[PDB]
Amino acid sequence: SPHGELFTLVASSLFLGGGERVERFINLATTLSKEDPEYVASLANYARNELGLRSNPAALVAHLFYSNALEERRDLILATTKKVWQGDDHLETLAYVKAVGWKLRSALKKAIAERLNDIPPSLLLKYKRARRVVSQRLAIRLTHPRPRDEERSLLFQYIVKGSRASEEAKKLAEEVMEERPTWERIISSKGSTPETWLEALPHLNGLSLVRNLNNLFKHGLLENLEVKKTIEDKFSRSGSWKIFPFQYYSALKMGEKEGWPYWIMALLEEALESSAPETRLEGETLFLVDVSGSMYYPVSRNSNLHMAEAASVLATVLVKRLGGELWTFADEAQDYTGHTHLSTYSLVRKIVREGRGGTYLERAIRKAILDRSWTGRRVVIITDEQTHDMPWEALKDWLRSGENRVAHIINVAGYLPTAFPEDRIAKVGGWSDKIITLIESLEVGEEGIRNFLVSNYLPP
Amino acid sequence: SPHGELFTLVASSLFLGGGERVERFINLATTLSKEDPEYVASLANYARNELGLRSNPAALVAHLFYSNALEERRDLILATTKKVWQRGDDHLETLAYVKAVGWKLRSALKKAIAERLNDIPPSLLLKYKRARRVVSQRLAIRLTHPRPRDEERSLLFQYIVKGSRASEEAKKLAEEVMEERPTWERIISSKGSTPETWLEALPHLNGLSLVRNLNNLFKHGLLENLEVKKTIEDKFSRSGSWKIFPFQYYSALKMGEKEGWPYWIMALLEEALESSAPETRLEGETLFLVDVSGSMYYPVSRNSNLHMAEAASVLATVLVKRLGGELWTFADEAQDYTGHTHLSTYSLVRKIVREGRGGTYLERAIRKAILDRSWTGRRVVIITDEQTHDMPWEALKDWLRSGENRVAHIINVAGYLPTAFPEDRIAKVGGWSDKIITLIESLEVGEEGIRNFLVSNYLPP
RNA sequence: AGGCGAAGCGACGCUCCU
RNA sequence: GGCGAAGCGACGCUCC
Repeated sequence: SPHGELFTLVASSLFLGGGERVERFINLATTLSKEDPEYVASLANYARNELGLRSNPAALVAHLFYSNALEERRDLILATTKKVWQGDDHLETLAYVKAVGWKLRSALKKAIAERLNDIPPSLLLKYKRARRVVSQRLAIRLTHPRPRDEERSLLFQYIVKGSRASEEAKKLAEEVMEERPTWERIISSKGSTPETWLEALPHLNGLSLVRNLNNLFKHGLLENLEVKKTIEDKFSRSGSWKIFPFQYYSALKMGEKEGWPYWIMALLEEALESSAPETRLEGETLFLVDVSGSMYYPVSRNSNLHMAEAASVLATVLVKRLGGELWTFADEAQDYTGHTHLSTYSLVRKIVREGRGGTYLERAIRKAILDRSWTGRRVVIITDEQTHDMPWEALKDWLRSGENRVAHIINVAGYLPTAFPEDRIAKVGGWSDKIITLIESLEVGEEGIRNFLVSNYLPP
Repeated sequence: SPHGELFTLVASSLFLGGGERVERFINLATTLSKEDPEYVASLANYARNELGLRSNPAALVAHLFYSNALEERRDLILATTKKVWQRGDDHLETLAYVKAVGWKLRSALKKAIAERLNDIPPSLLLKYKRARRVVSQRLAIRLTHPRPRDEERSLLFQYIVKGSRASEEAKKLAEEVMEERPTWERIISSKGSTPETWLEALPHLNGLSLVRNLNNLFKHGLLENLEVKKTIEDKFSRSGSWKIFPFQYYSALKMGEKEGWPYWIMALLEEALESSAPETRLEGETLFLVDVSGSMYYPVSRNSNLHMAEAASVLATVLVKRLGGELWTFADEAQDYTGHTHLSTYSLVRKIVREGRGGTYLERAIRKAILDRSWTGRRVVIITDEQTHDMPWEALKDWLRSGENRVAHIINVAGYLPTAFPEDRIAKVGGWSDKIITLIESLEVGEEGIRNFLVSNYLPP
């Protein structure tokens, strides 16, 4: 099935970042743009906006620019171009076209010129990308965009001539990068001193302020009453943020380490309590979540958040939202459905206190599903286990023992692809902030994925 | 002056609890009940109230009833009678004193003892039966011959005098009133230790009782309920409203952080460490050289994990945050926290725990904070547990001599120094009391001339 | 000459249509 | 009869 093969080929870069993979990419992309360009458009939209990928969606757009679907379905190409170019995504399209050696199409030239002349200047300079070989300057030298107005022409002159450009272009570049500034630009221009941070507090919103609270406390701003009131009124709307629970627990762990005042700790506690990840999975769910000490592995250098804490808070908020049973397994399958009376932060702190050790998946399956004859339909397992000869066959027997029983195993180490269910077991095969939607689109299966994709992720 | 001797003898049992001191008590009490029993009344008016005691109050009343002020100044002896007999079991206290001193029980003493016995509320009477002790309510009832004007009074009297051998109606009466209008302990004993009994004890848990029963609440998972969360928050918002002492907030908060209570109650306890300020008449520029020495780190009570220097440091911290001035913490280094005032008070005392503990070097602290820097203030409060030295405060005395109205207000927690006039301008409390601030306020005027302060300030009923 | 399409190195020129 | 006092539910005694 070419559809599922293309899906699993493109999707993996959400957690993965000539050549056999490249050759398969070219052949499958060209063939499925010739036959089913609607599928490729929906797939590019999905891989751009939900899974999270930048190079591959615009690469598929460039492939769609190189077939009969350019003439027949030009509006579809506009749709996928809009849904992919979320900026410097045009830079990615030129980078792809140059690296893989295809000629610069005239229609591609006009599309790139329209993007260049319509992109807001702030994104054009913040993503100027002079150091890159495929730069904005190279894009101008290759496509020759038409300056619709004088100020755009002055930006183009600045790109093409560097500091050796006209002084008017240099001053224009200096102003529009020092106007309408974010908190980062104000901080860089005015220095790192308490008053500048006080002025930047209104501009600190969301994940930015969540990560800047450490500096706010380092400068003693958390002890001021007005900052307290602002942060409290802001935490009132903290619930509606596009922030993942792992960021919340990372900020709370940083505050614990640095000794924050307890009001901000309680605020972030109740914020972590309501970080519900959206899903269409419905019914009683049993989460055999990896909370093992080995499954702990730091997310990044700066983030003190440790991998199993992220996995556990994800599964814990999931079990709180959908009911079911949150069995934490490291060596023993600890059942926490009787501890659901606790708050979410208290639950995850109890998990980080009481969950660690080795990795024994099969014993957890037998304890929570087989021996107890679990009555549910869905078993969401998030794990980093390596490839095994005979991976999950007790689970296969369990799903064979009844009707409409499915499994979604996540291999956060990338040891499996985004593979459509074989023996009623779908595999995510990596760790992403949007693993849940990967489970959601994997549950359907390879037979009906095309219809689901065209119905759900069709670009406008 | 006999008046000051009377005061320093009376006021010491906040921290200190025949006999040579007992004999001095008898002689001084008799002499000043004959001469100036108004001083006795004014002193015993607040001797139990502020510098709380139990044995010394009603002792001056027994002496007053054994003097001619019983005849001339009957309202005066009634005033101290009322002020010393606050609780319901202090009539056994006056019986115990009258017996120990060996006096014969006069008729007017019989009438006053009957006033404190018969007119007492029944619940206090049975809660303070004290049948274990030798001088029990049974002995008092046998000695007094109380007059039951109503039937139920005679039922309680028979119940005490006969134990379980009394009439069944008296035993039944003892059983109902002990099971009506009950305290949290009685509700818990009657209904058992189940979560429901603690939920229903929560409304009756107000003030110190709730603050000390929070840990038992959490033992049953009470802190995880949202409604219990809200109720505990509402009652905690008035933690400073009641005169809960600072060491109680910090002792509850230490167990709270140790047991991992939900952070809503933890933040409220840490902000309650912004203790309701120890009410002080001392005003103006102040410099609190508080002990944070490790030896001064001995817990106020055995159950409370909080150590004594926690109470002392929180007292000094709220005092400096209310009255201004300079907070110098000394164990080894003289830390001036007046630059770290911007931290929350819990942050203040927590960094006091971090930077405190160790030895005791008072001389270097007073040199750095007072003399060398020429502290412009007039009040230097040193809560300390330091032992007696050959020359404990002479730099301080020289500092007082260097200016006008310059005074010292040492407070030694050991209880080894008297409530005394500032000699060479150094007033000493000489005991760890939960109301040390009012003792040092009374010491500001000073024991030798303290009589005018007493008569002007403390009015007896 | 204008629009369209494409080839290559600022949009000129070239093919088709007008 | 009321008060005071002494001794042990209060009588009795002093004074009124």
